[PDB]
Amino acid sequence: VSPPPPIADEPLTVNTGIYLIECYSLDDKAETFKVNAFLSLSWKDRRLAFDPVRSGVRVKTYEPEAIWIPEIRFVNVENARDADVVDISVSPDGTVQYLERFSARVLSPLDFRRYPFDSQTLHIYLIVRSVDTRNIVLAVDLEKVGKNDDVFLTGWDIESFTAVVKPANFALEDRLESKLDYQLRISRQYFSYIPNIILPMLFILFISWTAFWSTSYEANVTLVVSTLIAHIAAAILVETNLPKTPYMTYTGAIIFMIYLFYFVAVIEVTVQHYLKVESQPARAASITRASRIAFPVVFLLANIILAFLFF
Amino acid sequence: VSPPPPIADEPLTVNTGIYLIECYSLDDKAETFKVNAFLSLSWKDRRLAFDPVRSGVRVKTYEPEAIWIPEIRFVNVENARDADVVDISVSPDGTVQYLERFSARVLSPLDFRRYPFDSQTLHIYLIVRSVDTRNIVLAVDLEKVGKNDDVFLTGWDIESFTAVVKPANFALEDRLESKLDYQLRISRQYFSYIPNIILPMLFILFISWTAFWSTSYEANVTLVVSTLIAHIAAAILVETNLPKTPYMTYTGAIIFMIYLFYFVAVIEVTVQHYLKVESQPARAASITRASRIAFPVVFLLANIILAFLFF
Amino acid sequence: VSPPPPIADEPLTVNTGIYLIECYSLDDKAETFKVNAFLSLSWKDRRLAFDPVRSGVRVKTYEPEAIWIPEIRFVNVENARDADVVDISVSPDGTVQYLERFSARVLSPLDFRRYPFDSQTLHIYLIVRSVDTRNIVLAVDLEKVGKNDDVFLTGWDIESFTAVVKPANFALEDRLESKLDYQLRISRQYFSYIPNIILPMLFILFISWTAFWSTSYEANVTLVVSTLIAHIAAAILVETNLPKTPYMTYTGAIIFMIYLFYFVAVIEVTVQHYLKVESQPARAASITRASRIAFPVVFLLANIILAFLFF
Amino acid sequence: VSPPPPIADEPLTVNTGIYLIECYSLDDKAETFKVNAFLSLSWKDRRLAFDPVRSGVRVKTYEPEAIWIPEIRFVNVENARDADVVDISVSPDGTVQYLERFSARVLSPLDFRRYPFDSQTLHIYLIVRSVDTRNIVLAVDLEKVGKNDDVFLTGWDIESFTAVVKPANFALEDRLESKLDYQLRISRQYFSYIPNIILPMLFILFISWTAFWSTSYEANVTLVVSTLIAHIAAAILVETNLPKTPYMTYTGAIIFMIYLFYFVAVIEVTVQHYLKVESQPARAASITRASRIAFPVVFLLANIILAFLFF
Amino acid sequence: VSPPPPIADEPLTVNTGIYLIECYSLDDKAETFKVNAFLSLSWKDRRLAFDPVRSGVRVKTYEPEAIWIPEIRFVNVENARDADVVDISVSPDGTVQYLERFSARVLSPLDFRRYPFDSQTLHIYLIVRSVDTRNIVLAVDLEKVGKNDDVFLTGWDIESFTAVVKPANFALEDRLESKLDYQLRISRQYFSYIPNIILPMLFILFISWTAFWSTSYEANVTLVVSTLIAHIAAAILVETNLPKTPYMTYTGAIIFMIYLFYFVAVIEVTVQHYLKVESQPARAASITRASRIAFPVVFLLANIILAFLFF
Ligand SMILES: CC(C)c1cccc(C(C)C)c1O
Ligand SMILES: CC(C)c1cccc(C(C)C)c1O
Ligand SMILES: CC(C)c1cccc(C(C)C)c1O
Ligand SMILES: CC(C)c1cccc(C(C)C)c1O
Ligand SMILES: CC(C)c1cccc(C(C)C)c1O
Ligand SMILES: [Cl-]
Ligand SMILES: [Cl-]
Ligand SMILES: [Cl-]
Ligand SMILES: [Cl-]
Ligand SMILES: [Cl-]
Ligand code: NA
Ligand code: NA
Ligand code: NA
Ligand code: NA
Ligand code: NA
Ligand code: NA
Ligand code: NA
Repeated sequence: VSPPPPIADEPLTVNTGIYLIECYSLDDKAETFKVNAFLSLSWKDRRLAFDPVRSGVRVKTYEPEAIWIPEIRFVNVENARDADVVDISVSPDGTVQYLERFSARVLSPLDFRRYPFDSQTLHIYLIVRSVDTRNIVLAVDLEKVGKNDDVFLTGWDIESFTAVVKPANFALEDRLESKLDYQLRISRQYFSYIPNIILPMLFILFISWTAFWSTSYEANVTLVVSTLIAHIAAAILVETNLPKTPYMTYTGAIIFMIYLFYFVAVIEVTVQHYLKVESQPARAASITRASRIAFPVVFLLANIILAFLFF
Repeated sequence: VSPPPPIADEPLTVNTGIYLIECYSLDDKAETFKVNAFLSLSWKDRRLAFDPVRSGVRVKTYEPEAIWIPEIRFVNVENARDADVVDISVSPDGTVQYLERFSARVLSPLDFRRYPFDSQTLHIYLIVRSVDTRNIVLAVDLEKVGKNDDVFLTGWDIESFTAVVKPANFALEDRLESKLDYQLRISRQYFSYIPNIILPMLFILFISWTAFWSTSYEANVTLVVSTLIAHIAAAILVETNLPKTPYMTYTGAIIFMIYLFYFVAVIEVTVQHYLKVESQPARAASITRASRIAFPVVFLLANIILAFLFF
Repeated sequence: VSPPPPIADEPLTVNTGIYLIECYSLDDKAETFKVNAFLSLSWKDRRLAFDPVRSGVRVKTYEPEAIWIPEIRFVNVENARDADVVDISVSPDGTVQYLERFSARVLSPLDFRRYPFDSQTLHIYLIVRSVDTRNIVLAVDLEKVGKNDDVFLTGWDIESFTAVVKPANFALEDRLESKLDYQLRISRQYFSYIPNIILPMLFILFISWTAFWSTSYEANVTLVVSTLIAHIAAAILVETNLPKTPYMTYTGAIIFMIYLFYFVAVIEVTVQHYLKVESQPARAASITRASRIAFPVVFLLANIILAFLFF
Repeated sequence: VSPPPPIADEPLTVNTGIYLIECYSLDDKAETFKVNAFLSLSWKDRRLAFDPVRSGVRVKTYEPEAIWIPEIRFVNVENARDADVVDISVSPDGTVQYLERFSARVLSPLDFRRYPFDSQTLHIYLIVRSVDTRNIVLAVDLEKVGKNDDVFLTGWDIESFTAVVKPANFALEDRLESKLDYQLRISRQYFSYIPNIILPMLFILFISWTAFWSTSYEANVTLVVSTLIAHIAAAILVETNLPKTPYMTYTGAIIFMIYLFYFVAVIEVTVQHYLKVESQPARAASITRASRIAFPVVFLLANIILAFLFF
Repeated sequence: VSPPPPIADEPLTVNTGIYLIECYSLDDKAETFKVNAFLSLSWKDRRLAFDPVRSGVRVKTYEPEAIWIPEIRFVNVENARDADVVDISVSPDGTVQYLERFSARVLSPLDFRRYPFDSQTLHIYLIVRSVDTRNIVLAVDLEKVGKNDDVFLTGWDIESFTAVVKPANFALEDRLESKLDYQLRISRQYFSYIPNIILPMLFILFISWTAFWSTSYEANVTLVVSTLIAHIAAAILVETNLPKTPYMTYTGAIIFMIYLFYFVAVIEVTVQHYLKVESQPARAASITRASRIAFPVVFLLANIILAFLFF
């Protein structure tokens, strides 16, 4: 079966629509998500047109094998989608109405710059390659773009699922290729990050600053070193659930900054002890007393600067 | 093939049933479970009618390809079910009795609010989409809904497997959809959490409170810090076997609360030492003596408050 | 093709056999194992009978598609087996001899009560569903049940592979089902657990008891706490390679008991120090001296009691 | 269908091209990467030639089954490529223009010698085996070799995707094989390694060197031992994300060198204490004072030597 | 299609050959490896013989479906191989020359006794089952057994790939089976284990022995305990990348031995302190002085004994 011939020299408009049934497995490291949805396609094939009076039927149903069907592919998929044709309906004028249900692992990159307070725009790119006979062009039927209310992405809030109505038409290997951009806007559920990593990470840091109320070098060493080991554990746990970014992230910045605070506390603890042994604890006292205000004030201001730069 | 034609204007009732053979792999992080079960379907196709006098047989057998079979799909599956048609039997009136055995990764969300003392209601949604010729409607044959006695879901107790007999009939992309809700009620076996996670977590917390019977700042720092690190390990181990919830969980609350208890013990240990050095151990003694009763009493009451809020 | 018709009203006996080629991947958490084996089936279809003098041939070979073959399934498999028909041979009387080679992920539960000194009975359940024409019943041909000598299950000793000759015949969805139980008896190779997990766990416990020969509260705190953190690592390592059991296991008991020993040592270390500070080291000495005998004696007796209860 | 016959006994030149759609999953340990791309093939089959004036058509489209298609196979793939024929076009002369879209897990080794400041050359090898009728030879059509702008490999910069135009023709099992080398040049984005692994690893090393300003053996033991445990965690974290190389890597060197610095600091801390106890702290002072300059200077020079050897 | 009939009563000799293309993923815990290779088969079928004069052709090419092809299987594979027939050529005398390219997960056990200085012999077993018509026997065509030069097994050196020319002919389920043994000899690249696991493990042990030059019980406890924890981390990192063996391994022995050295050092540290407190440091001094020579000497001799027993 060949593509429907043009009346004049017009391209064949294939109207598309994606209706999300299930959205799942959003992998941050892999920058992938899984989607189970309906794909609807509609085009006019005049060869399939009929008289409802003569045929007695208002709609004719066909098996895929029986008629010409446009080769639609997804651009950003790991492997080609698992599809099951649900229905093919031909109206009397020849307007084919194709519907299939598919599942695909979509590969769409994420911007971790504001993590875990980030929002994302996931993309699903539909594509058709023109044939020799005639050029195929994609269109969006907004009445057939959606998601069911129950669609739930674990750990994310689904804001919108819309399509960019104007396709990106371009040459690829001397043939036209009509590309459509379906956008799924999601925003991260940061609630858990607060009681789970943020607050515990801050408490173990504040526990380290109790060394500013102690003269016991042995206890201070223990305090600042032990908490630094706890911070290493947090920093490992955080970074292992994120991909290696060529840009600095908000969480990355915070984690790095905290390492400097530990390093500078070790230096303070060291200086204080050196002076006490040198029989000059008056200098050590003034240094320690300053640190009690300095460390929190600088930490607080540095965070204000950081949050400001990132948001 | 086309769907069986209506005698009058009635929809085609497809009677369904699911009989669970093996229900396994319930993944808490993924909020998915695997199921291997029988799917039974029964509908009338008068076209298939026969005389057993002429045909010789009292029941006719068919290959799926040979007759019209309703396109039944699962709503909440990762990928389309792996099915194997077990049997297709047509009685003289044209009543079809279809049976297949399938396997599926069902994606049904869990409520972790009372974890590990939570119960769940897993869902398996059956759906049929109406055709142009006639409307298809799902029904439940309760004689064909069940589970074998041996069905075991590791670390869960299977309470019931029932179906919500009245289907959810609704429009979707200008066609009728008949949706059935199969409910598998399970409850978590929390036994292991007690000797494994709970009691060890409580002993290492009580071990830290022995610092209320010591004056050695160096030993107290060691005690409270070391046990804090043990609790960091605990919390990570617990937290990595749960998904990131936008709501606070019972275990999450307990774990968070325990972090405050360590932070407040570090403060007590710090205050006690400061006073000892300040040559006023009478204040330090009274503060420490209070802490011995305070810490357990407050911990016990806080837990009573927490358990109350969550159950 | 319909099933072979009965001479009288007898059921069709399908003789079965499983000959294990490879046994691998016994996952303890998942309570699954992978199997690669031959499945042999034999039944009499008189329609296929021939004269060996007239046909010249002793045996006729058929393609599966050509003749009626009973739909045999495995009950306890994750997904349906990957089979390849090796041979179909028909004798003059009409005795069909079918042979296929298959692979499957069997889901058979384990009893962790005596782990790592446990033995298991893995099950492979064969099942046939009766048809409307006639009832199919399974049988065991013991001459076709076995395993090759080289079958090796890593970290397990294969004792026997036998079949329970009497099938479990029962009604399921108003049709007869004939179920056969194939039992693979294995016993765990516990050797490695001794130099790997057991002895190191016991040494780090005995290391903590050296605090009974020390008066240094700071050194005892260090000793008992450090060894406790090592035990936490041991316990996590052990329990992450086991599923969550609703029953107490031998290893689980030992691990929990050891936790108590650390808690009670912390108490001893605390009491000894309190008394030393209270200027009464005579009581502290007698308490410590007792602990030196008490701790090992109690540990040894508690283990005798435990081993007795579990074996 | 047999291969096209030669006019004069020349080999059949199959012109090839690979246009990368998506690059993903570069696994360093596995030395594998995944690709989704277009594969274009073009050859002359005179049997397929037609008249364009008489036939009215300038191009004829065929189903793969209809014509002879050269068996093109990737050398370095885990399993054979998933492919979907996009189009087959025949020009009047009989020039076939085949296009398929495929996915493959390519196995191309990496050189970890300069990690994480390394660049790589990934390979995709195309191969054709000659037939008895005639020899098939591969060629590169540079106008059909490329990648889309959006191709992104997470944590890697894509430099170029080119082909080595001259095929490696050789005998294999008494038949000619024509092999083509497609090269994808990538370079690691090392940015993240600096705030994440490098700077933290250097700070915990510098923290250990504060023991050169302390006389407290107990505090020095704590300092050097604790920071050493931190380095063990770092080194384990780094080494588990790399394969076992028979050559020394840049990071491997750095990590190993750092272990010696900790061993030599333990020795210094030990010597200093021995002398202090031996009532000769003048020697201990001079040894410690030297170490303060020695340790950083030697560390800095050793790194200059190392970086020089590796780059 | 039936098997070729015998001229006399001779068995049908199927000549085989395996030429390795890519050898990857050798999993130590699983005792498996992946292989991608050519499988060549050749047998005489006189029914296929032809006159090269009357046919004009010197070789006839067939589709698998067209002719009889022996059912060749691999014994030790997880699931049946993924094959693609490359070519089927019939010479005038009727000699079929079949060639396919396949991929398989071969399950061949490893001997970890000398790990990481071990060598292995991986096996690939080819098998054919005899039919009632005639008994099929495998043979090795040494000209068709090999590997390409580029075959690389990450972290292993490929020594040889040979076949044991004499097949193991035996009865299995009342039919003969002809089994061939293909042996791939590999040896582990132990280089990395030295800077990575061995030297760091030895240095953290030597760091513990500095407690023989200290009188500070608190510092010795810290030293011997901290290092013991580092050895636990090592011992896990090692053992988790190895399967549970019923035999003692070289690395297992070394690791176990080192645990005794830590236990005995804790005992020494304990005894030394007890005596110091007992106001008899002359005994403590002589015990400590002995330990300084004893510990390394015994460690060195124990290793010589161990290496001797294992190599
Ligand atoms: C589960 C949660 C509270 C948690 C446990 C342990 C450690 C950390 C980091 C913050 C150090 C953490 O996120
Ligand atoms: C997760 C479970 C197996 C576990 C093991 C050992 C100790 C703990 C405490 C410290 C939380 C624990 O939670
Ligand atoms: C490899 C082996 C000796 C090992 C190392 C570290 C800890 C454990 C036990 C204590 C769980 C262990 O099994
Ligand atoms: C360097 C090494 C010790 C390390 C520990 C913990 C966390 C990180 C990053 C996230 C800072 C890290 O790379
Ligand atoms: C002691 C040994 C098992 C070990 C510990 C930490 C780091 C490494 C390498 C990466 C140096 C290592 O293999
Ligand atoms: Cl697609
Ligand atoms: Cl489906
Ligand atoms: Cl099955
Ligand atoms: Cl391929
Ligand atoms: Cl096979
Ligand atoms: Na079509
Ligand atoms: Na059908
Ligand atoms: Na300490
Ligand atoms: Na059949
Ligand atoms: Na073809
Ligand atoms: Na084809
Ligand atoms: Na064949």
